[PDB]
Amino acid sequence: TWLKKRRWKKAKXP
Repeated sequence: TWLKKRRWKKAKXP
Protein backbone atom coordinates (compact mmCIF):
# COMPACT_ATOMS: atom_id res chain seq x y z
CA THR A 1 0.00 0.00 0.00
CA TRP A 2 1.38 3.34 -1.11
CA LEU A 3 1.92 6.07 1.46
CA LYS A 4 4.92 8.20 0.56
CA LYS A 5 6.57 9.53 3.70
CA ARG A 6 10.15 8.32 3.99
CA ARG A 7 11.70 6.89 0.84
CA TRP A 8 8.22 5.75 -0.12
CA LYS A 9 6.68 7.07 -3.32
CA LYS A 10 3.77 6.27 -5.61
CA ALA A 11 1.96 2.96 -5.28
CA LYS A 12 4.54 0.45 -4.13
CA UNK A 13 3.40 -3.11 -3.16
CA PRO A 14 1.41 -3.56 0.15
